[PDB]
Amino acid sequence: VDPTHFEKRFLKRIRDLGEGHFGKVELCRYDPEGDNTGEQVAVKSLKNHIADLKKEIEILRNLYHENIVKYKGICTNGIKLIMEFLPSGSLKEYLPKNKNKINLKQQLKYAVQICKGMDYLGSRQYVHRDLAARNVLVESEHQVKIGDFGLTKAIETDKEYYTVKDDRDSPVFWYAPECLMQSKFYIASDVWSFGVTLHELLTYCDSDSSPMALFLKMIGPTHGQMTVTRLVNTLKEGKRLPCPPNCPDEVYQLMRKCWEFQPSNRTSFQNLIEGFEALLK
Ligand SMILES: COc1cc(F)c(-c2nc3c(NCC4CCNCC4)c(Cl)cnc3[nH]2)cc1OC
Repeated sequence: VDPTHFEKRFLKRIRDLGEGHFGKVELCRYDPEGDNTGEQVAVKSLKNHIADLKKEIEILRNLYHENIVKYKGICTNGIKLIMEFLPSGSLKEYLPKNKNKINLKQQLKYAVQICKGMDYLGSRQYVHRDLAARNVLVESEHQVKIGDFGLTKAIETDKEYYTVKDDRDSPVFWYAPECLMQSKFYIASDVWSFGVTLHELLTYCDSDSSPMALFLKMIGPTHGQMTVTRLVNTLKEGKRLPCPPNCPDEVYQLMRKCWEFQPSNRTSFQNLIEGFEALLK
């Protein structure tokens, strides 16, 4: 009797949820009774990268936080990661359709929840490396959870960063300068990405206001292989994403502390929580 062991014969595919770094996530129904009363689960499998999937399963299995998507089990030399299903999807799907319901106060409550989940990850000595609104799952109108731990790496004890080797598919427009220049990942690099995720959240993930769309306006969209170097050059000059429309300056200042060039000059997740909470009450 293993509640974390899912039999393949009972896992019925419903549809695709997402595709990414050599993996795919699908909506399935675990139906051991065969009457469609079974629980719906998000199933991550591979499209050799079994080693990365296995490390991701080991990371998520030992993470327990209300703002972190829940591990449910595995389906087994192939393996599948079984997670809880959040029907609202991510901030990217949810925010454009719920602008009327999600006011400034609620956006700040989501930012606090994202910081809490991230601070918990950082206390376990992990760097997420893919913090974006597309990876923030919606449990309800009052709660969000960090999903997709596909790029998550451990920082060694008595070390401040993780050195990245495979960087071909890096979300460069969400990355801190030390990540773009030296392929070094600090907890402070996740703080930088949080500032960008906060920007998306305040713009309700509008495609025309996206960090990529906005940065490509600043540096040019026709530079190809020279994009990253032009982006690094722009950041070095002190240029950042502009204040979102209807965003109060006090929220903008918190965001800009995420974007200090030097990692050691950046705000912490705990300072962000304090800052947002002072604005809330
Ligand atoms: C309306 O469009 C969607 C609705 C949805 F409900 C979902 C969804 N995705 C997951 C999911 N993982 C998937 C990844 C996706 C991209 N970011 C990181 C999560 C997990 Cl673990 C648990 N429930 C989930 N629900 C996705 C959707 O389109 C992206």
